[PDB]
Amino acid sequence: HHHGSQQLQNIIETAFERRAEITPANADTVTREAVNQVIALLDSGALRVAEKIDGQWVTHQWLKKAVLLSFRINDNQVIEGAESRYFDKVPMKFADYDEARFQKEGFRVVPPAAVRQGAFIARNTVLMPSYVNIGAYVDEGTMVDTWATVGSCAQIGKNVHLSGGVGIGGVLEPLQANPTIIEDNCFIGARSEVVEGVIVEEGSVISMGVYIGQSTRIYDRETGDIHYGRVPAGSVVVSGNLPSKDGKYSLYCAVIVKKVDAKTRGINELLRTID
Amino acid sequence: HHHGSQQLQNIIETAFERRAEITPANADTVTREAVNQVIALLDSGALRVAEKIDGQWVTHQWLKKAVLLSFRINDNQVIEGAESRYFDKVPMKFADYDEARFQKEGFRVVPPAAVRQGAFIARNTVLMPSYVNIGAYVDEGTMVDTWATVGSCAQIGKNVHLSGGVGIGGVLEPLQANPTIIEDNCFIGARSEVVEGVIVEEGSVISMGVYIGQSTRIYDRETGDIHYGRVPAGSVVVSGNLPSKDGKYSLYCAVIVKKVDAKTRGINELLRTID
Amino acid sequence: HHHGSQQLQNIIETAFERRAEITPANADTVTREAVNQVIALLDSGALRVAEKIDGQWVTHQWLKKAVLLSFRINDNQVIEGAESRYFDKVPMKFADYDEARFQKEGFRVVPPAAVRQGAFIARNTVLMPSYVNIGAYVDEGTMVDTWATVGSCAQIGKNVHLSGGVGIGGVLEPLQANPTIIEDNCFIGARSEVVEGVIVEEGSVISMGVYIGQSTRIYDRETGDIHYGRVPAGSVVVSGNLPSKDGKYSLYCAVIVKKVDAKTRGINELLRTID
Repeated sequence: HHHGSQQLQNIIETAFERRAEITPANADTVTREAVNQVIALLDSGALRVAEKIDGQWVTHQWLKKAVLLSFRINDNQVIEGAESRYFDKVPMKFADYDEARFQKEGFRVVPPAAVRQGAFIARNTVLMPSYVNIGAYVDEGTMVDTWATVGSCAQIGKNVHLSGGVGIGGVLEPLQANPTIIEDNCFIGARSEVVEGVIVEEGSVISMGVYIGQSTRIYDRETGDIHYGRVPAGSVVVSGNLPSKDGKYSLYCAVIVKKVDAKTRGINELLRTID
Repeated sequence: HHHGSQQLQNIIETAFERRAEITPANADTVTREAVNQVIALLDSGALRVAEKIDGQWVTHQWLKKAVLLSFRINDNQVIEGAESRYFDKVPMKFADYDEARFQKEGFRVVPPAAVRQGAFIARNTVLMPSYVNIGAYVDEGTMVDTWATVGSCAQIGKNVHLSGGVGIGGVLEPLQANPTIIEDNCFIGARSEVVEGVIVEEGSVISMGVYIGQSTRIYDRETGDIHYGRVPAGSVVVSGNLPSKDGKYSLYCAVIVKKVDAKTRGINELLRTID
Repeated sequence: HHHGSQQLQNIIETAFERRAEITPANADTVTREAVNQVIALLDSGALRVAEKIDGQWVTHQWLKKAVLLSFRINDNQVIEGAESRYFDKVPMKFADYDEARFQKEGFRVVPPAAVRQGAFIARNTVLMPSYVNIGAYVDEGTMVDTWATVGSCAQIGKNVHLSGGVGIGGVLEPLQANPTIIEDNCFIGARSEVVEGVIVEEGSVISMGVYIGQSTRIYDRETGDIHYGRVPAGSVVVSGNLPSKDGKYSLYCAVIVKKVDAKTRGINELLRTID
């Protein structure tokens, strides 16, 4: 009823500068209303924490500020479960969904999957029992498998498969840092973890038990080059080690063992053709 | 009231051939009834997706077809939670269980463990908070520990321990492929994953952080032989790597570090006696 | 109304010696009352399974005996969920908590996190969706992240971060063995597992995908020394491998790659400064 996107941004930015003095008791009506509207827009996918523009990933720090203010301005309250009881300050996404709205929005939520309000879930996606945190964006035709986690602000592309127990790391702070990004058509194998704003580019295949943050060496065995923070598009990636200079030990790394071209970006068939 | 096992099989097989034209709106009564009865039989353990015959694992593709048809013929509906709401087409196993039936069937379900209808849980097993998917068979005296997953169609033997965070991969497609099988008396260490129809034979001990699918080399260090798709009975298996030819890197594998005889198949004591 | 700590200990110890003959039907009133009071004291943090004295970890076997007797003396009962139903003998911690008590005790429980009664959660801690088992102690200012597990009897120190999917192994048996201990100010990276009474000392930083039980070699690369069962205070630990004598394969280990002094014990900054 009051604010468009630039207004929201300014209201959020101004409130964030003085956040030290904001409490759930004293937060003003305009700030609260603006924070509420931003969360609603994140929830619907109308706004998103990061987005790819001119084919590059841009991060909207102000949307992270809004999420952080939502924590500041809300008190924890008792949350009635059935067999369990909870105590938290972030509402759940589907509290007001009925059959018509679930049918309209076009995704499936398999119990006991849970999603916080402020996260967008696109049509044709399936949430097996899993967790999707505030600020996340999960695009169309994606599978989030059992005990997987989509962290705060994470951007999951279309036709992605997050296998069982896969975690995509949240990034609220630092404000300037891009969230963790899985681009379109990626497969992430079971028990893998991609964190700290690492970008896995389109059409990549990551096997089981692969852990990649900003400190993880991503070894291109064909060239000997080492990547950090980015899995180039079409990469097939498995766990490995690199030897020490003394030869007495080796340390964990990811290894790019195959590269698939744009015009072709079968999971088991790719992994078969190794060595 | 109508169909025995051969009839069910034919009804399922015939419906499956024409599945492209079957919707939740138009599915006929006989098909629906047959699909419902098959799910009930899978749920009770009276039928099972794979079984070991003349001491060999045989897969009943038609039971997978029935599970797949159950998805086709049922609409998603709103599923009321307490603090969360869901939207899915597969009912939960214990909806109609009372105290008498839980006492009769003889297992424990520790909250918030969840099991889909169409999965069999045998007596003396304990489900810590975990997930058991449709088509799975979990035999007697087994522990499914916290955040473990028993995937679709998976066969878990008697006296098995699935440690915390262990995933047993589902296999619905391809139809012909055996599901993931853990034979009797196996220990699977925390955070391990066994997928894609790999068979772990009786009395095996798999340590923590071991990931085995069809592409995973299982290195027998004693002989230099490489296994795929099968952990031979009595094997003690840990994570390792194999070196590249250039010596510049190594890649992930499982390693058989000890072999225990039939007449003897202590977990910490076995792992202690390494090197 | 009846028993202090030494009385409780004797009542528990005496009952434990004759536990073979104790059933939920025949358990006497005094034993039941004593077991109930011990669980209450564990729940409130007034008693704890292990504690550090004269700066050393001492284990109270009798508290484990009380937990074990609580299992013996209680029948499983139906536990009403909403969309799911359960069947177990251990009550949940927050059944009788209201807003005032949650505010007093000072922690947050994010749905669907679950905690069994008999576990202590200190103020300023956050339980993301996770599991905390009976007998555990979780001290102040700690984060238990999504799909993490704090096992039975585990002692988690102040200002600890248990990242996503981290498991801290339970230790009820053997009775004499210390539980798994994470000392104050430790960071444990995603998907890591610390089990079997391993002690991670103060100010340690464990990266992602690190698995440490009593059989895991902890390799100090600076000295060539191998540790078992203990991560010395201030250690920075990553996954690695050690080569075999034949050079044909390597096996999993943890590697201490950096050591931080007492007077200084940034996570990404530490891991950056490797090699």
